[PDB]
Amino acid sequence: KKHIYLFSSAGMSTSLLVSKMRAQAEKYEVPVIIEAFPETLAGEKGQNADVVLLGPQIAYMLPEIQRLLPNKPVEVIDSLLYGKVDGLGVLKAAVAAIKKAAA
Repeated sequence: KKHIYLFSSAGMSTSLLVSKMRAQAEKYEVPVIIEAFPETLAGEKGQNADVVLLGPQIAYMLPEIQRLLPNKPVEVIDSLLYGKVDGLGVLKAAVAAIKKAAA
């Protein structure tokens, strides 16, 4: 089971996106664990993630988080997918980042 961790300053919308992603992962039997955390834990919690996703509110922090976790794929969630709360779409982007990372 791969760990997908989302980091954002917007607690509610991120947690709502996480609940929809979990529903989708269950529907299609994707072996993943999805958790949302505040941006302050990106360095502490990120070390255990298989893929690190940043909420669009903290996109400007991408370079810093990449330097903090040089051995993890880190990327920003598409703002439209995020605003629309597209659990399936974001789940797809996360699995993709993992695949593109393992090869």
